[PDB]
Order: sequence, then structure tokens, then C-alpha cells
Amino acid sequence: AAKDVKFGNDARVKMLRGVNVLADAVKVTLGPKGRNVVLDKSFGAPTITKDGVSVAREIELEDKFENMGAQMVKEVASKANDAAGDGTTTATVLAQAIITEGLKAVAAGMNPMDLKRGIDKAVTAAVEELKALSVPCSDSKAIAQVGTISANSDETVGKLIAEAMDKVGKEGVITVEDGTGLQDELDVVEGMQFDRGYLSPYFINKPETGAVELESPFILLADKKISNIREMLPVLEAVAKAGKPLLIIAEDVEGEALATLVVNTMRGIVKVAAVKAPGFGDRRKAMLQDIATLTGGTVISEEIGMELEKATLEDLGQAKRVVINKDTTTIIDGVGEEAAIQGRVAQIRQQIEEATSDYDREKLQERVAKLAGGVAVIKVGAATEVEMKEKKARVEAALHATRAAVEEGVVAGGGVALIRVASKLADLRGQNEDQNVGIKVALRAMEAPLRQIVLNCGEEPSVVANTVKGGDGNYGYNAATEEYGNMIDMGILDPTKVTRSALQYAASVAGLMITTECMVTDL
Amino acid sequence: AAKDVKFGNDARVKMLRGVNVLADAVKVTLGPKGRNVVLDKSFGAPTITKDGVSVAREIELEDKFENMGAQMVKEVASKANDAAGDGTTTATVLAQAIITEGLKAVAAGMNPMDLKRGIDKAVTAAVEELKALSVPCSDSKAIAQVGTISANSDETVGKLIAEAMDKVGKEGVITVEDGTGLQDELDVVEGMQFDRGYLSPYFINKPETGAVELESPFILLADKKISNIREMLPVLEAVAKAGKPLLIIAEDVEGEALATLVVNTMRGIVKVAAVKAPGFGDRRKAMLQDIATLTGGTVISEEIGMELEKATLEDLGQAKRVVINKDTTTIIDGVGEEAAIQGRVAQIRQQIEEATSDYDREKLQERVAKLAGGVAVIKVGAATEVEMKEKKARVEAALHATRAAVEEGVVAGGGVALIRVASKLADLRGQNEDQNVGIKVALRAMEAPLRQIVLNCGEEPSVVANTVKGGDGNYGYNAATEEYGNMIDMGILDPTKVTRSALQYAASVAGLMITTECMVTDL
Amino acid sequence: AAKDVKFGNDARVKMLRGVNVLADAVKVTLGPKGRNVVLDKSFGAPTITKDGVSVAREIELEDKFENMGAQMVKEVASKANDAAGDGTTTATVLAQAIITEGLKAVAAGMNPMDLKRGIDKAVTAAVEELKALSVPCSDSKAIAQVGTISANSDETVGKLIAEAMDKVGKEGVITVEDGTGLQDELDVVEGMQFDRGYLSPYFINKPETGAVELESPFILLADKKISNIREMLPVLEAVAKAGKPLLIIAEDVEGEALATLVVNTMRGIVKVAAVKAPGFGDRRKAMLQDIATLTGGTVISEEIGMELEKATLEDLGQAKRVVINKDTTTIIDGVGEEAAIQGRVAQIRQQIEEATSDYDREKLQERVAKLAGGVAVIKVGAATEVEMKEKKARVEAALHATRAAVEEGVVAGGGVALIRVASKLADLRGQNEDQNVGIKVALRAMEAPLRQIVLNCGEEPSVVANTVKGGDGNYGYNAATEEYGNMIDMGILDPTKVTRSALQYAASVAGLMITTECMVTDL
Ligand SMILES: Nc1ncnc2c1ncn2[C@@H]1O[C@H](COP(=O)(O)OP(=O)(O)OP(=O)(O)O)[C@@H](O)[C@H]1O
Ligand SMILES: Nc1ncnc2c1ncn2[C@@H]1O[C@H](COP(=O)(O)OP(=O)(O)OP(=O)(O)O)[C@@H](O)[C@H]1O
Ligand SMILES: Nc1ncnc2c1ncn2[C@@H]1O[C@H](COP(=O)(O)OP(=O)(O)OP(=O)(O)O)[C@@H](O)[C@H]1O
Ligand SMILES: [Mg+2]
Ligand SMILES: [Mg+2]
Ligand SMILES: [Mg+2]
Repeated sequence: AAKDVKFGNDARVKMLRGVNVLADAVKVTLGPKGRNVVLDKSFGAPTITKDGVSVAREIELEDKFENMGAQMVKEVASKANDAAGDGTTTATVLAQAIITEGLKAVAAGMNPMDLKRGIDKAVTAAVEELKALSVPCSDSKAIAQVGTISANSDETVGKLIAEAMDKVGKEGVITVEDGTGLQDELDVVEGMQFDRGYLSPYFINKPETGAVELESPFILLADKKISNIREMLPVLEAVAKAGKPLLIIAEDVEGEALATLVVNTMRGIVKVAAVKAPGFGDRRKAMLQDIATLTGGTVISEEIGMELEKATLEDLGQAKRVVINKDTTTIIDGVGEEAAIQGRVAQIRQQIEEATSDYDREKLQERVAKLAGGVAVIKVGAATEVEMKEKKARVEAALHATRAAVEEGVVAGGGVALIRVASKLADLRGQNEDQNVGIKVALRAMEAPLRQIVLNCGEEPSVVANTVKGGDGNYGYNAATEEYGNMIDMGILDPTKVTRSALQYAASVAGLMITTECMVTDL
Repeated sequence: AAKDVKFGNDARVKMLRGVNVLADAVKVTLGPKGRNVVLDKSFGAPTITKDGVSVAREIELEDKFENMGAQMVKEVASKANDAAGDGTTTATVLAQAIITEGLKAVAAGMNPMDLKRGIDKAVTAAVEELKALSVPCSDSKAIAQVGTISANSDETVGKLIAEAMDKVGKEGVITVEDGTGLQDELDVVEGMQFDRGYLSPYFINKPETGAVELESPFILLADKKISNIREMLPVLEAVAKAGKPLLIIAEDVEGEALATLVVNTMRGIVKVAAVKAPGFGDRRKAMLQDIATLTGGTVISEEIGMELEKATLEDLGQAKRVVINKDTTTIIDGVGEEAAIQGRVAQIRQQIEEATSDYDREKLQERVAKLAGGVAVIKVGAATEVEMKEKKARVEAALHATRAAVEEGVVAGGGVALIRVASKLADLRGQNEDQNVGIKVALRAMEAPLRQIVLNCGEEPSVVANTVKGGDGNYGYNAATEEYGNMIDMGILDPTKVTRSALQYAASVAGLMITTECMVTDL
Repeated sequence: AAKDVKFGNDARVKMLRGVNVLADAVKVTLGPKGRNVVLDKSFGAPTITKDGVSVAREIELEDKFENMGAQMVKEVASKANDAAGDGTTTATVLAQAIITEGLKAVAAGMNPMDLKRGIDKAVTAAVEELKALSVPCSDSKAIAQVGTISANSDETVGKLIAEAMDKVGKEGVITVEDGTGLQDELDVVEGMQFDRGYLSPYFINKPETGAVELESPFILLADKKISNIREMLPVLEAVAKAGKPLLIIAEDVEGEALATLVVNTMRGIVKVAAVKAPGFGDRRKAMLQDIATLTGGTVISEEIGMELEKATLEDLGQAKRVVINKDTTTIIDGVGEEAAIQGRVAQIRQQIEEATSDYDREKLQERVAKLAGGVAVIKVGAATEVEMKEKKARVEAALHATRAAVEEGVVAGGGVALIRVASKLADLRGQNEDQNVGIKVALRAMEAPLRQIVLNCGEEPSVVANTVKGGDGNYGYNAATEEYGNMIDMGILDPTKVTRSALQYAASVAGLMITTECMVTDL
């Protein structure tokens, strides 16, 4: 079953109360003045983390309707999180701001659909304007700053991510592991990379994103392409011993060899992934060798013409970790030591000198970049297990945001980017008055992030907001030092991606909420 | 399930109330004036032990939030206990002191993160300063005193540990067993200890510490390295009979022999651990013989060239106990009697006289030390089973603390060490006022231990504290006699390790607690 | 019942709670922004507060403690209200601000005595500063502006005050009467005023103002003292008929006679007022005659020897209306012919010239002035009765503020003056830090009331206050304009007296409140 059915105003006030409890609990957290949130555990000491997300997860309300409103806006943070991995609190205060004024306009008699249309138009133009303002990332200091800011005042994690990207760039892979010990740790273990992916999609491991991941797997470099089972038999058994995945790098991923890997890993013996030697044709053999030199068992090449059978147990190689994905196959670390690896680099480096023509030169440089590009490993600091798991989360998000920032650039942080955008849209209008109110609702909500940051500092939102709007460009308020200045020069940046996402998801859920004619729920 | 979410001050007062109930219950206990704590049992008479730890284990509160605060600070004692095995009560009063003033500062409007930073800085410098003051251990009387003090006024256990370490030093192993009877008992049974560890990690027994432990096991001294199963067959079967572990001491741990042991003990027949004859090369055979002479079945040596096959049932040896660990393989007691053992010592003692050169001399002395170093066994006194199990705990902790004291030295007890350290940090400052308050919070909490000890005596904390701070060095208050004096001269010492641990774990948990923006718990 | 005695730190909070509740309601109302409030009536439709003063009356707190606190603050308002006549609300806000901070200081544990002392010191300094700041206000325009403000706002009311004031002069009495309505009429009634009062407070008529207005009173004049009521009575009876109050003038009554008269008079009820004949000695007699001339009645003298009893009602003259106030008694529109009166005046005037002495001259001047001055009346528009009453009250308040305002001069309103004063004040320091704190608190309090207006405006008081502070001289915020302009030019002036009164009153009350060692209540 029997349902309770309402109609009219009574659903709106319920929803609003529910989003207010959630948003108010979450938004404090934001702003450096407030620090942490505690999350209760059934056993032991509570968790202390500054996660807006951590707070949101705990919010559930008694009143069934208020709870619905809270769970709905909670979708804002989660989507912003999934999409950008940062800015969930920002997204939550934008949503509350849009929902609050939007529902007030509805109560005033304004058309919900028009209000939503206006909000949507403002957001569409705002995003375009955000792209126009955003400017790209810079060297490791800037990367560290953005990372720190995106991790909420962990400058350590910020530096790590910046250094990791400085090593491998975007190209190498960057990964995050629990720390070996209780320190932030950043080290490049020799990522060699090449363009495959996996021969069979059913090689996908645990990793849901659409990749595979092996830890300390063995690496068969079939240089020749693998003719026989016979050739594989020795390596397949070495991999049969458990915990050692096997990575097959044969001239191409086979039929013959591939088919076997699919069948064997299908029966739980020797889990195994296969990828071609890189490129085609001739360069393929040369590249398949670069992998051998890197993973330490240098297989007598395809270039040589020697076979997988030529390849042996010595041929087999090993690395702490290998991932095979959308990007590539990437070998992180290798049995071949830096001596061997860096030496291999020098070789190919001369190859580029030798090459008669530009084409051969380009192809060679491609190989050195792949083999020397490296992989960067981020170990979240540790001791105790709780803090270690927490810092790991921050490093993950900070990395995600910084990666986005590097691609298309970051914008002034501290909520100033959205304020500049809002001011540029002062003349934006819609098809009618109600649509115009919706536009204004959205532009007003765009000041909310800066205002909440200031409020958390213990300062006056309207005064600071008024002053920031007074200047222009990157002029903003540094909440850490409580001084005005150039946000970029002070290193307070936000990846354009997280700002854009926060705004779009906030407007999206807000738009939905706005129109509720009738509500139905269990008695 | 549905959650209750708070925010603001209300979490802090709850936590504080919870830590106060726990700390107040625990801290009495500390100080000789108060004696024991009783712990209720579901059946029979209650347990009487003076364990701060015993009291903490029983503390659980009705109010869910207060209980969280109690369970959190309870982590302080447990970690200090795991790390130093003593000073849990001291750690608990330091934590309460830091948490109390820290939360007051927060309520006053001070920045939690800065407060924590200040506390951390003070602790970092305090620990350095603690190392500067600490001074190393001395002969068995001093060892006994420190042990007694670390066991809370069991001077008996103190003497035992001191005597045990006087026999084997650190080098021998010291162990603790339930008493054979109702007395403190300390006896050296012939530890011969040589450097291995176990051939297979899969030999680890009960002792979670990564060692393996056998009681009255049989000792096969394969002097030659074991060629055949055949040679093992006789001893393996003798060990097949249950309760008799087998320890394989062959020229090195084998392949052949080792592989068999791994397989057999894998099938539950004859559990078995293997270790090399000590050293390499020539000395290996000579050392493998020292073990034979000690465990009584003197195997015809590898030095001789005779084999495991040479080795027989006579060859097999036996000892009350053997441990194979990080340190070594250590044989405690041996079938070879003291007559044989001490005689063997005399032999090797002349060997050292004979040796042409220093190298041969050094190598020989190494063997005598290993074979004569011995093992010391501490039997907690008994009758009844309850008291016996209790005294055993005290001896274990006292031993642990005294061992630490011997390594890097002890500091003045009675809480004076921390008071001296605090006075040396009077000019320590941080980046801002809030950080300075945090530093002061920590220095103030450093007086808490001495103050609680005095309070438990029925004396006035401020007066005694004031007087101790008035003097300097090892000048302190002897709570047993209620007289001031030189703490070291009066034999009131604390291992620097337990003092350091108590302070670090207290500051660590206190720092966490301090910042709670929001709290989430089940409805 | 028995009393519940509690300390009492709690006691402080309860008081704080009570004050806030009352304060909050009061604060909001103040200013044009402030909103309507109603007073309930047992019967009939509820009255209209509207003003804060009445607002306080309604508020009662259920909690005894809270209620008690609430009452105390109210007292501040009442006291300010009576003396100031205005600024009741202003005082309230100030008091609350002071109290809250003071309480917090109490929480601080700063010795509250110092805080109170510091506050007082600041107040004293402020008062002195304020006076200097204030500039004398004389202006038809100025008066009107003041009047308008008091009315909140009536230009006309101010106009009436100015007009009445001009005609009367400061010396001249101003009375307000309902007119036909709605019209503002200023007419000067002829009559004499002498500095006397009613003999018995029990003569108070209908005007609640502590006065007695008689319509067509019969006026009896005695030179002789009135021995007893009995003599009076026969006069009274004649006088009373019909429905006509009796006014009695006699030169003086001896205490002995007076006591009898008072007792008898008090016991009985009669409608009469008696005033001494003006002046002493012969002049008094002469003055009495003047009154008689004005009345048109004839004086009866003891010297004449005619008894009051002998004198009939007819003998007594009649006055169109008489009012008696503590300060003075007035006779208006006497029956007696102008010509006779004028001649009398002329004779007196000559008399003034005649007297050689200044002393004589002064007396002569006094006599003439009283007769000459007459009274002037202001008529408020009449009807509806409810409205008229309301208007009348407003007029009085405006007049009072104006009257006080004129002499001292007025200070710019908007609380600008308070802010200005505070800045100067800040430099001044208390004897000790606690006192200093108190001083600061007082200064802080001053700032608040400006904020309250702003808050009611809805403008962020912070910005306004900051801006206001920045401006020097007469700088202020005009709520209505919501523009910044000169307060004086704007013509929003708050009377010096009103401002001064409120501040002092609030401070006084706060001090008492601040320190309560313990609070006792009935259980
Ligand atoms: N220390 C800081 N000082 C000033 N502004 C900061 C600081 N740290 C972050 N910000 C700003 O706050 C906004 C959001 O970042 P932040 O990670 O702190 O919260 P969030 O991402 O919204 O919440 P969460 O990380 O839990 O999802 C950005 O505009 C960022 O520039
Ligand atoms: N007889 C004693 N007289 C004076 N001080 C003592 C005595 N025994 C112990 N102490 C002091 O008290 C502390 C250790 O005693 P105790 O073992 O009771 O405390 P604890 O180790 O904190 O409690 P627990 O052993 O249950 O963890 C040290 O600082 C030590 O110097
Ligand atoms: N337009 C205005 N701009 C600035 N301040 C104003 C304005 N109008 C009124 N005020 C201020 O409001 C106060 C006068 O109004 P009101 O009489 O209601 O206050 P009050 O006397 O404290 O309240 P009450 O008369 O009910 O006790 C003064 O401080 C006056 O300066
Ligand atoms: Mg973030
Ligand atoms: Mg102890
Ligand atoms: Mg007023």
C-alpha cells in the first residue's frame, strides 16, 4: 505494498529539508578551516578523514521523503566523483544552491520546466566559457600544487603525483599502491610500453575499468612468433606455479600460441595474457627484442629468426607488474636491471643517429620513448593501516584531477573560476521570464563554492565575494593565508575537468528534483 | 543501516567523557599506593591483577559515542603494549592529558590541525631529547631493579630476568614458561645457538613471531650433509612417534634431505625443521659437531667425512626445547649433559690457544660463545593456576622492557625523565600561536605520569612536581619511600624504549581524536 | 519553599538564553525593517505593540531562570524607555551584545569584576566622547527631522513640535490635545502657570501621565491656611456641582493643618486639586489676585478674613480648563475678562521696573512671566480613537526626544556616532587585561546596533559596518536609501540624550547580570 501518495507542495519541502541536512553536513567539511569528518565504525576507533564523500556515505534520514531528497542529491557527489575523482563537495554545494533557489521559485508560482531550461542554458554557456578561460598545466611544481589543492591540503601527495608525471609523463603509466612502508613514495620502475591490447577480451582481470593486471608475472618473449605448444610448455609450467601470471609477448599474438593461452587460463592453470610484438613487419621483431632486454630474458629474436623454442626459461623475464589495457601493454619494472635497460636505451639512441632517413629516425625514437618512457608508482604512506588506506584515496583522486589538468589545463581555484564565468553571463537571457529566473538561479549558485570556503574560514562571505567580483582575471581570495592575490601565482588551481563536472552534475540532479508534481512511497 | 549524524561540539564532549572514564579507571591503578584491579569472571572468583591492561580490557560504555572515545584511546595502551610490553598505563595518562587540553583548545576556537602539528613537533623533539638523556644498562642488580619497576613492584621477577640475561646475555635466548611449580625459577639449559634460519618458511610453528618452536624434539645431526632418504629413515621414524618434533642439523640444509622434510611434515608425519651446520666450508663441519656433542648423539662428523648414514639412532640427540627464528637455531638444554657440554667447551677453548693466527682464533671463539652462551629459562611462579598465569605475564613484560633497556639504556623512572625533557623544551615554538599552544599542551601532559604516581601515593601532585622540577638531572621522587633523591642511585629506572613508545602512541591517538568535524553512527 | 540551588555556571547560560530570546524579538522590530508584533488582550482584539517596548512586555519565558534573565533585560529597556522616551530597542540590542560577550568572558573565567569595571570605564569615556561629538541642535528643520524620526516618521509631527516649541518657548509649556482631527492646530491658550504641585497624589485624575486635568474647574482662593477639611467642605460641595472639579489655591498650609487635611482628604474622595499661591509673602498674595483676575473669580484672603467656607461656589471663579503637573500648575482660558487681566499685567510690569533690586526684579519678572506666558496647546488629529491615541503617544515621544535633543544637540543616527566613539575608545585601555577585555566588549557592543539595522535591511552588516567605519566624520548608512550619504545631510539624527541613555542603561544592567556566583531558584 500500500502506498502513501501526496501531492503538491508537501513533496518539495520534504526534499529540500533532506538535501539541506546532507549538504550542510558535507559543506563544512569543505574549507580548510574545518578539518576532517568522522565516520563511526562498528568496531574500534572512528575513521577520520576529510572527505566530503566520507560524510555523504553516512547520511540517511528517518523521514522517508527527506531521506529521498538526501539520497537524490547524494547522486551528484557520486557521479562527479566517478567522472573526475574530486570536487564532490563543490558539486554538493552547487546543487544545494540551485535546488534551494529553484524550489523557492517554484513555490512562487514559476514554471518548473522553464526554470530547468534556464538553468540548463546557463550551464551550457558557462561550460563553454569555462573552456575559454582554462589554461594548461606546467612543470612538476604546478602539478604538485594542483594535486595538493585537489587533495585538500595534502601537499605531499601533490608533489608525488607531479614528480611521477614528470618521470613518465602521461604516456607512462602512473599507478598507486599501498605504501611499502609509512611514507609517500614515488619511484619509476621500468615501464616499457608498446601498443597492443590483449588478444582475448576474456583476459580481463579483476580490474573493472577494462584492463588486466598481473603482479610479478613471468614474461615469455616469443620473439619469433610462437609455432608450437612445445616452445610454450617450459614457460607455461613455470607460470603454472601459482601467483605468477604469465605475459606472452610473441611476434604477434598468435593463433596457435594465443589459442593455447585462452584454453589453459580457461582451466585455471597458468593465468595468462598475450600481446603482439609491437608494430608490424620488421620493426616488430626489433621491438619484441626491446621488451626482452627490458624483462631480462633476451630471447633470440624474430629479427634473428630464432623461435619461441629458441626462447627458453632464460628467455622468460619478470616485472613487479604489468598492465594491458586500452593504452597498451605496459611492463612496470623488469628483471632486466636499470644498467641493462638504460644501456638498451643508449643502443637504440644510436640507432636513431644511424638511420638513413627521417622515417627510420621517427620509428626508432618511437621505440626509445616506449622503452624509456617508464612507469611511475605512487605508494600512499602507511602506518597505520587506516591512515594508509585514506592517504591512498587522496593520492588517487589528486592524481586523477592533475591528469585532467595536464590534458586541457586548470582554472583559478578557490571558487573564483565559476565567479568569473558567472559575471561574464550577466546578460544571458532565455525565452521568457521564468527561464530568466532559472538563469539567474544558476549564476547565483556559482558563487556558492567561494562563499562556503570563506565561511569555513570564519570570514564574511559577502565581503570577500564582493571584493573578488570587484577585481577580475585570476584575482581571488587565498583562504589559507587570508590574503587576496593572483590565484595562479599563488598556486591555487583546479583542473577544469573537476570544476566542469561539479557544475554539470549539480545542475543535472537539481533540474530533476525541481519538477515534482506528486510523490508516491510505501506506507 | 540508518545513521545518526552530528556535528559540531556534541562529538567532542562525547569522546572526552569516554576517554575520561577509561583513563580514570586505569590511572589509579598506576602508582603503588593503589593496588590491583579486579576483573570479573563468569565463573568462580574474580581475577586480581595489577594491570592497567586488565582494567582497560573490561571498559565498554553504554553511550555509543562515549564508547567510541574509550575504544579509541584504548588503542594507545594496546599499541604501546605490543611495541614495548610495558608502560600502557603511562601511555594512557599521557593520552588523557593531551586529549583533555587539546579538546579544550579546540573548544576555545583554536585550529585543530595546528594544535596537532604543535603536539607532533614537541613529541619529535622530545624523543630526540629522550635519546640524548638515556643511559645504558648495567649488571644483574640494575637489570633486576629495572625489571621490577617495569613489572610494577615485583622485585622477584626483576631479579630473575636480570640473572637470566647475566647467564646468556642478549645472545642466548631467554624464554618464559609456566613454572614447573610455584616458584620464580631461572635456569640455564644448554642453549647452543648457531646462525641459520629454517630451510623452509613453511616450517613456522605456533609462534606467530615467525619462528618455529619444538618441545623435547629429536635432533638429527647429519654431519655429513644428508645424501639419502635411507640415512634419514631411522631418525624420521623415531620422530614419527608423536610429540617428538625433529630438528635436522645437516652439513647444510639440503636439497635431498630438506625436500624430504618439507614433504613429510607436509603430510603430518614427523613434523620437522631443518638448518645448516653453522658457517660454511670447513668450520661448518667442526660446528655441526659441537651441536652433536651438545645434543648428545655425536655423529661421525662431516669433518671426518662420515655421513648421515654414519649417523644413527645414537646420533640422534634431544633437548627440552629448540627455537629457529630470525636469530638462529637455538637448542635449549641438550641430551648431552653439562659434563659433556662443559667438557666440549674446554676442548674448543684450547683450540683457540692452538690456532696459529688471529683469524682461526676469532672463528674458534665464535664457536665457544655459541655453544657456551646458553639459554635462560624463566618459569613464572605457580599455585594457583590463576596467579601463575598472571606472574608469567609480568615476567614477560618485565623481560621485554629490560631487554630494551639493555640495548640502548634506561632513563630516570617515576616520571622524571619526561619532566626533564619537558623543561628542556620550554623555548620550542611553531609556525603560529595555535601551534605554540599545541606544543605547550604536549609539554604539560609530560608531567601527568609523575603527578598521577604522586596522587596515587596520597601526596600532593603540584608540590612534588614543583620540587622535582626545582632540581635537575636524576633528581626525583621515590614514591615507595616518599623521599626525594637520585632516581638512578635508588634503582628506579625505565627502559627508554617504553617511555618513548608511551609518549608516541599517546600523541598519535590524541592527534587523531583532536579533529572531528562530524560524527556518524548507527541509529 | 524548597529551593533548588545549583552552580551556576549553568545559571549564567540560563540567563543568557533568556536574554537572547527577548533580545531577538526586540532587535528585529527595531528599525523600519522591523516587523509588526502584537500584544494579546484578554478581551477584544489584540492591541498593536508595535514598538519594541511593548514587545518586551509580552515576552515571558516559561523557564524561571530564563524568564528571570528575560525580565532583567526588559528592565534595561524600561529604564531607558522612561528616561530616554526613545531608543528602548537600541538599548536592548546593546545590552544583549554586551551580556553575551561578557558571559563568554565569564566562560573565559576572566574575573568578571574587571570586565564589569572595564565596561563601565569604556561607557564613561564613550559618554564624554559622545557629548563632544554631539552638536547642539537648534533648527526648525532640525526639529522637524528629529520629530519625523521619532514618529518613524512624521514630518508633520515634528512640525507641530517645532511650531509649539517656538510659540511656547522652552519655558512655554506644550500640551497635546486631540483636535477635531485630523488637523494639526497650534493655539496658545491664555493663562498663568505657577511652579507648584497637587497636595495629595491621590488627586490624580484621568490622565495616566501623573497629572490632573480639570474642565471648567471652580477656583477657590484662600489667603488663609486651611485648618481642616470641614472648612473646605462647603466650598467643595458648591464647587462640585455640577460635575465640576474644584481647584483650591491658598497661600500655604501649616504642617499641622496639612496633616489633618491630608488624612481627611486621603480618606475621603473628592475631586479637587489645590496649589499653593505662587510666590511667598505679599507677592504670593498679589499673585493669587492675578489668578483671580484671570479666573474672573475673586480672591479670598485670610487677611481679608473672608473664610473659604464663607466663600461660596459663586465666589469662586471658574476656569475653562486647568492642568496640574508636578513641575507646574496651569490655568487656561480663565473666565475673567482680558481687559482686567491686561491692566493687572501692566501694573505688574511697572512693578518690575519699580524694584530697584535685582532680587526684587527677578521676583517681579517671575511673576509677570508666569501670568504672561500662558500655555500653548498642540492638537493632534482626532479619530479614530484608537488611531488618535497611537498618534498622540508618538507625538509625545517625538517631543521628548526633540526637547532633549535640542538642548544637548543631536548626533547622527544610524549608530554611526556609537561606532565613531568606539574607535577613539579603543585606544583607551583598562587597568588590567580583563578590564581591557571588558572595554573591548563595550566597544564591540556599540558597533552591533548599526549591524542590526543593516541585518534588518538584509544587507550584510559586515560590509556596511566596515564601510561605515572607514568613513570618518558623519558617515553612515541610510536604511531607506540603502545608499551611503551624510547622516546629517540625510537628516537622520538620533538624539544625544536618547543614545546616551540607552548605552548607559544597557551597560549597567549587563554588569549586574554578568557575575552570578550561584543562582538559587525555587524548586
Ligand atoms: N587549502 C585550500 N585553500 C583554499 N582553497 C582550497 C584548498 N583546498 C582546496 N581548495 C578549493 O576548494 C575547492 C574543492 O576542493 P576540495 O578537494 O577541497 O573539496 P572537494 O573536492 O569539493 O571535496 P572532496 O575532495 O571531498 O570531493 C576547489 O575550488 C579548491 O581550489
Ligand atoms: N615501586 C615503584 N615506585 C615508583 N615508581 C614506580 C614503581 N613501579 C613502577 N613505577 C613507575 O611507574 C611506571 C611503570 O609502572 P606500571 O608498570 O605500573 O605502569 P604501566 O607499565 O604504565 O602499567 P602497565 O604495566 O599495566 O602497563 C614507570 O614510569 C615506573 O618508573
Ligand atoms: N533610514 C534610516 N537609516 C538609518 N537608521 C535609521 C533609519 N530609520 C531609522 N533609523 C534608526 O532606527 C532608530 C530609531 O527607530 P526606533 O525608534 O524604532 O528605534 P528604537 O528607538 O531603538 O526602538 P523603539 O523606539 O521601539 O524603542 C535610530 O537609531 C535611527 O537612527
Ligand atoms: Mg576534492
Ligand atoms: Mg607496566
Ligand atoms: Mg524609538
